[PDB]
Amino acid sequence: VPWFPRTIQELDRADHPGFKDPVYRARRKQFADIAYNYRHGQPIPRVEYMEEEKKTWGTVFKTLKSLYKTHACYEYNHIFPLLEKYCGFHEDNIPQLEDVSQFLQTCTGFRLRPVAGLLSSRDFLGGLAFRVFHCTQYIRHGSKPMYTPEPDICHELLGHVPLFSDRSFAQFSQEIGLASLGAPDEYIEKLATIYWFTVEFGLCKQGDSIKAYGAGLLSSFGELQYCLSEKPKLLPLELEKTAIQNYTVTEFQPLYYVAESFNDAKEKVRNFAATIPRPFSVRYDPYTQRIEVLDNTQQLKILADSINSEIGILCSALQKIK
Amino acid sequence: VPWFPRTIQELDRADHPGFKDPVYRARRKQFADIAYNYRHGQPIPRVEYMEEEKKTWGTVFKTLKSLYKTHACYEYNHIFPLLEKYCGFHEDNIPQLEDVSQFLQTCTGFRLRPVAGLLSSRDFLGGLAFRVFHCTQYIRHGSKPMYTPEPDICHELLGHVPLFSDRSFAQFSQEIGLASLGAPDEYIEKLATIYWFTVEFGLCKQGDSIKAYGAGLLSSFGELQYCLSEKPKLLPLELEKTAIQNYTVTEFQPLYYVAESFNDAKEKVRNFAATIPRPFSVRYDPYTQRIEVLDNTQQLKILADSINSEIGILCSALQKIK
Amino acid sequence: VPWFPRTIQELDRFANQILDADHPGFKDPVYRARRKQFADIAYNYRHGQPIPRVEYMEEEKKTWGTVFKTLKSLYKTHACYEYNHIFPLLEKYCGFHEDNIPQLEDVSQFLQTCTGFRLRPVAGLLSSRDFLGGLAFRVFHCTQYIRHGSKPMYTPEPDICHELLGHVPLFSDRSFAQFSQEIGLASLGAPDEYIEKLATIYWFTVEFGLCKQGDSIKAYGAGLLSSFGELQYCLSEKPKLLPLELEKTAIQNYTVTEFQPLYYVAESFNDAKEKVRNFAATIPRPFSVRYDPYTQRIEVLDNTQQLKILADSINSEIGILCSALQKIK
Amino acid sequence: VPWFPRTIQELDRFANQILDADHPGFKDPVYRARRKQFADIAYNYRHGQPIPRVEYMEEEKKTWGTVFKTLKSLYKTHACYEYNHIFPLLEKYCGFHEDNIPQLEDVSQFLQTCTGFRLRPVAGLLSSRDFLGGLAFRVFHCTQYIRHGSKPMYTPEPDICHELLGHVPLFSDRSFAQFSQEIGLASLGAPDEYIEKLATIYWFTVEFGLCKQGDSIKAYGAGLLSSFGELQYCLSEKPKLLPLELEKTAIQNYTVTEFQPLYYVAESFNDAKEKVRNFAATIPRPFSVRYDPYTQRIEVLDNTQQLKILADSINSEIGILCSALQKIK
Ligand SMILES: [Fe+3]
Ligand SMILES: [Fe+3]
Ligand SMILES: [Fe+3]
Ligand SMILES: [Fe+3]
Repeated sequence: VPWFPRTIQELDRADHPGFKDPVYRARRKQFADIAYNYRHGQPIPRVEYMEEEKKTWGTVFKTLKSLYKTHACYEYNHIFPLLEKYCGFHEDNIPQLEDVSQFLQTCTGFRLRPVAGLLSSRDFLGGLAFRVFHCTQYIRHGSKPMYTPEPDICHELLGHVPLFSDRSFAQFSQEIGLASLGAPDEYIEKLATIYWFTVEFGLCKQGDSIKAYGAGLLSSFGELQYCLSEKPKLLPLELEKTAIQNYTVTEFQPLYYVAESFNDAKEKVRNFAATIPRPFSVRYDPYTQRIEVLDNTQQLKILADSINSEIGILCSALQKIK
Repeated sequence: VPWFPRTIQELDRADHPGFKDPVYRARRKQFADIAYNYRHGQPIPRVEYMEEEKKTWGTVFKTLKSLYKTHACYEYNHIFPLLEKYCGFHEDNIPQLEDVSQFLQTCTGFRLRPVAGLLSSRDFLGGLAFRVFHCTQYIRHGSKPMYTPEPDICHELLGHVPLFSDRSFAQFSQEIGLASLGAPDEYIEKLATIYWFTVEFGLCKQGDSIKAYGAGLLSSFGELQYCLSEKPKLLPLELEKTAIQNYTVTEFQPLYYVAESFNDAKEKVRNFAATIPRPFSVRYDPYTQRIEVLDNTQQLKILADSINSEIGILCSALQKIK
Repeated sequence: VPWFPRTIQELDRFANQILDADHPGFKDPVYRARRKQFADIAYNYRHGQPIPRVEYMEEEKKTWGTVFKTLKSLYKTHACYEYNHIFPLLEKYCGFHEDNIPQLEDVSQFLQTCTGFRLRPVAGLLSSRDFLGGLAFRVFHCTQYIRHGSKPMYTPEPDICHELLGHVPLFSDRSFAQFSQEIGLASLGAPDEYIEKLATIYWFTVEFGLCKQGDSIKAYGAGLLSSFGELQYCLSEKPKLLPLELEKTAIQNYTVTEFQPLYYVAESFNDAKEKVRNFAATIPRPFSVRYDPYTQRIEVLDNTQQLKILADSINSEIGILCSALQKIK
Repeated sequence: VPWFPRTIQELDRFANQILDADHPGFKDPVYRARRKQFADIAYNYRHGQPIPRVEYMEEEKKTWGTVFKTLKSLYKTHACYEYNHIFPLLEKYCGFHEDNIPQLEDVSQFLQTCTGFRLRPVAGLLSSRDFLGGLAFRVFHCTQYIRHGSKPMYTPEPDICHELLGHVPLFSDRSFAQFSQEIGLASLGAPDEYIEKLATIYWFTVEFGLCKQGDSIKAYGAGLLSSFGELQYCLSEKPKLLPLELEKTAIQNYTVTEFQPLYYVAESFNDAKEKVRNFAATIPRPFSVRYDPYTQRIEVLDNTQQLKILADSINSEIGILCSALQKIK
């Protein structure tokens, strides 16, 4: 059985544009080092971004800000003015992670964590189990401010973050994290694939119309308008046949699974999670910020107690709503 | 309706022996100031205790260490060697709050908070709703190392702390905290009274025999042996007739309500909690560390979701235990 | 583990056929052979067939009316609501009048449409385990006979008056039936100590219990309602009332021939039913029972699978509670 | 809101009395008046009384055996387990033999002891709302008549063969009954759109559904089991199977006179029952229903009080789940 983090602190474990740039290069190595030195508990170090960078930020912050009220989903359009008014979300200044993290935490409890560059799906997903998002502090090269070969502070901030501010989305994400914990490769890859057609390139239901909630969609200008058109062949979010689906990395996907809601996708996920054959069950304890392995009979005595009291609340509340 | 904290950070709101001592006096004012300056989030400041103090600590740490395996309850005798081996619980050194707090947090999530001196039952109990204990950093005067007119670092550390390390006890305490939130004076006082015959001077059930789990009992040498004898008239922990019970402050209580268990007392407490007439219901969110007022229909949609997923875990787990 | 009925028809073992001077009428050769006549009816009664009717005698019909009159006055006064509500329906339907003794087949047939409780003629008396066992099927073991006319204000044991003007009216109430049944399902295979404990509870509840009707207290106990002297006594300020707390109620020791100073006050029958549901879980049983009203059959579960069963049940109910919330905005 | 039966006896409104050339036997004056004979039985049938028996004719008994023989061979092969299990009991008990047509009173009386499902003779056909409504009481509206002997391998509608050698065996299974009943409780007062949706589900499940038996697939559909030609067709690799997903199954449009390329594969009846429980919550109803097998009565709840009811139910079950854990160490 694959190894997985039990504690939150246990997470401590040329075609590229700008490859010829000695500065940007050493700059991106500067950011990575920050990551390698970052240990949970301490505030995310702040950085003094450069204009050549701040320009690229505003070039994307302007190009996308127009298509959000249009193509972006509600939960996005709702939180944005709060992100702008609070975490310094403006085309003239790049938002500081410590702020966004500190912010997201009060919304859902999701904290940010600076990742060197990239990491396994098992590792990425594992962070979600603790409502921890591994974010990139760096930024794409100014050469092509409309394209990134991988996640940059724009994709993470103007794509992922706004969704992680939504109550229903967080639990949903966390589910996948709890699922991936100790899951066999085949399923790990399957979840990643789901994570794609959902978190990265997913489309939600807003009444009759369809909106874009995918992080890869929201941060990408060209696909934001493409996924909303009548060119791609939409399908229902069915985790069963969605995990099998093969996709391209460098280009647009003709398939975009339409989820009813995050609260709803959550259930097919839990299902896909129940599908995950694990020799046990795990539960996250937000108080001890530990991961509880449910295998013992006394381990269940306490989860039972947790629920028992919580419903007792749900009842008393309900009893008072005549 | 009385005002109560919604956020954890909202908690930011001559007969005495040593009264003639100008030093100890200004010393205890030194400790209090620490409290007044302490704001949530920052580590509890450490202090260099004096020998005249360290002597009094060891005089109590020795006198009581003998009667614990005897009169103290199991959960106490179990955690002690861990407190001694970890938070520096030795007669030669006074334990630092930042350590104990940091410790207790990993056990149940209970964090310590330095309180100036004393505070209302409503305020004290209110802290419990966030699994926050208001502790005294100071110590009794060396004149009479076997008596304290109020809580000192000995009563809090060698009386309360060990119980707050127990999983079942924490939820129990928290219940009272959640109960007291916005509760009318009459009930606030009633809860305090319960808190007494339970947390302060309560006796538990350990098979057939009776043990002492009360904080006031464990920190007090004279009553530790008295409550265990056949002189007081024991009664069952019945929150209904326990809240009415009137008690003395300066002396021993002939009445000591015997609770089956903390997991058990918890239910009569919840009951006594259900007795508390509040125009609503509140729920604590460990992720956003906020206090949720359940009054809206959408407020329940989410609590329902929390439970739904948690049982789904309880089921999957159970399903795997044939 | 004691033997218990799995099917409703298995109660035919209680009244198989095979297997006291101080009593008023002991010297009466007629009443004697009369009460043996009634018992025989019981021994011959098998589930499924209608309860045989009987032509009661005047010496009996007089005793019936002597009790039907003495108590009819104190019911709207001391008796509980659920009683005062159903009575006019019992009177208007099952022939509840001081001039005629009600026929069991009628009462049974009646009670069945109200809650599903059917009556069953019992020879005389039976173990608490056997009695309670019938409740698990919503079956009440009733006496077809009647006390001796010598003392029409006293009975040393259950007679058609105690059963009809005491138990029956309560078994017509929806909440009370499930409650009773709980005890029945509890007693199924329960160890003696707990069987006796339940009986004791059954007493301070079904037999001599007092309920809550707003602020005041009413009598709902079957032994109270059928007894004139205690009906007015339990309602006075002489006995020391206590709360219905099954924990310390089962320990309580009581007298059989006289009045009890203790009368546990239950909030409601709906309230107590729960106090019994859990108490059952607190009962040492290498299994768990489950009644199926569709097949009138009891199912015996293994604590482990019983565990799993609860899990699924909860997991289900909650999701629906989730969906319910969604549409209600 | 459409009218629905509150009591089991209220189904007497379905077969009140008041309120096609292509058919084989349309030109037959005897068979015609014979089938009108059967219908009249229905119109005169009131709940509670035993289903009248009939002396079937040889021209009929031949058609019965022609179907009882043709299908008896493909059951152990294509039919589902629950079917192959109960059959020898149906044969050994309700007179299921090619030489004699089984009497409804027997089958009904039988099914009742298995799950509680009672049969009810229906004139001919009835609305989906009415049909489903019977299921809420575990009551099946069955046809007493039989197809015309001209074509003993085809019926334009349900006949005593389809009902007995197709539906009945499934209604003998514990899990299937509750499942069916769910739909019945669902349809109670449900708006047309959903009524039709349920019917459609009822089709791809009860009528033409396929279950899961390990790795292989078996036929449990009533329309499949009674039809020889489709029994072997649904089991082959010609139709495009899909998972039982009530969401996209209700939308699915099907043909009436011919074979369906789609046959939704359900894991189990116990599995589907849930897919129906929740689907009911997802149904727009200014109320919620609740069946009481003890009084054979439906109770209509107000979403709000229904909410509260769920809360208490959950809150209760969990505490017991708590106590259960304690004793099991
Ligand atoms: Fe991403
Ligand atoms: Fe204290
Ligand atoms: Fe009695
Ligand atoms: Fe059919």
